[PDB]
Amino acid sequence: MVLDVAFVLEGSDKIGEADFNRSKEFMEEVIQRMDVGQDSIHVTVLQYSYMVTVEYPFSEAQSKGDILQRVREIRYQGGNRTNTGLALRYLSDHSFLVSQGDREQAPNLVYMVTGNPASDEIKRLPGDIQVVPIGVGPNANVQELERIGWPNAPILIQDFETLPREAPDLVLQRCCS
Ligand SMILES: *[C@@H]1O[C@H](CO)[C@@H](O[C@@H]2O[C@H](CO)[C@@H](O)[C@H](O)[C@H]2NC(C)=O)[C@H](O)[C@H]1NC(C)=O
Ligand SMILES: *[C@@H]1O[C@H](CO)[C@@H](O)[C@H](O)[C@H]1NC(C)=O
Repeated sequence: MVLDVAFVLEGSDKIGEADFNRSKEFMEEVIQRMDVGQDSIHVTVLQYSYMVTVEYPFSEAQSKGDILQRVREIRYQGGNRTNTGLALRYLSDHSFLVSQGDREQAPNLVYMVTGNPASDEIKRLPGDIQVVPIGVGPNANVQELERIGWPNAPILIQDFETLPREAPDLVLQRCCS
């Protein structure tokens, strides 16, 4: 199938390295079971806190092996803010502009792993980008996530320790069933 999928991982100080690693584990589980390929599913990975880091761009080779190795090598960046709005803005202003021609009509999906309320202003993405917020732990701002996600309901997960257990299947069921 043809999809553009963005994973957005919060990697602030409030998340911490241990929990960030669990976010990476979650994401690896998803990507491993996705039909990733140059003509099929494309994946981008962002990490964000104060700034946004592009960990794997849409415009590099869309090979599962390459992406997974890069994912394993991602280093927790830390940061004193959770600039979720900035991460979303990057997707609309950069990431989802990569697909061109026929592929421009493919669905755009965003899977975002956050555990804290946004530090900045959140603006809604264009209608052609579907966002599924994954709020992890008790400090996720449910109302904010519901606002970003609409019409998609956010997936609210107990904590980061449990995130890699079942949440990958919830994600795969929404994207790729
Ligand atoms: C999160 O993952 C990173 C990298 O995957 C871990 O960093 C490793 O830490 C061990 C500690 O025994 C070192 O021996 C390695 O050199 C590190 N590897 C890399 C690639 O940096 C880190 O320990 C993990 N952190 C937590 C809190 O689980
Ligand atoms: C917050 O992070 C920014 C960017 O790294 C930095 O300039 C600033 O000094 C930090 N402030 C505090 C109080 O840690």
